[PDB]
Amino acid sequence: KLAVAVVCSSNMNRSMEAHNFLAKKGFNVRSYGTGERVKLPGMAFDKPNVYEFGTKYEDIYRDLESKDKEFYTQNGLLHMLDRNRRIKKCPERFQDTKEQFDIIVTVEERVYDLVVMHMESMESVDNRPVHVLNVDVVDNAEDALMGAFVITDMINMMAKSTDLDNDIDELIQEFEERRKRVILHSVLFY
Repeated sequence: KLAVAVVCSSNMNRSMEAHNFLAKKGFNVRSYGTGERVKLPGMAFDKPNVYEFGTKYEDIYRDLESKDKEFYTQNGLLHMLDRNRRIKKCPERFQDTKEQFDIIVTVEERVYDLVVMHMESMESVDNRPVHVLNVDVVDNAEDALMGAFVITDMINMMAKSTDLDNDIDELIQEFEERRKRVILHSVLFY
């Protein structure tokens, strides 16, 4: 098996829908965010709700339940937290993880940039390569669901390689033609 990481900004929506999805196909998947903190929407001309990474989903859920039950089920934030609660304890910041993967998948250019940066800014004498891949996906629950499909179809095609390091470039092309998408690709070193 190959260790797959999915990264977005808040580790709340896009990455978790891909986390949930990869896992349910029996994949070795973890998920993070790249933000400073976990920012959640609240009435579009307001200051958003903010929580330090490491905060239980369940508590955030509660913090939102008390604040306005009706408003936050309305925008499906209560359900989305309900769903995350069941996967892992809390949201995790990517630049604080010590785990290692074969493929880190990012869901938008900004996050793709942050991850690549922070990994260049590190270094160590494993010299074991990790492939960072970008697959754009729009930050809404419907578009995230569909993003998990695409993402899980990409991984499913790479978990067939027994020499991923030399096959990947070609499998990204094959895949970009088939899905009519652009997949950015860096190779960083652990």
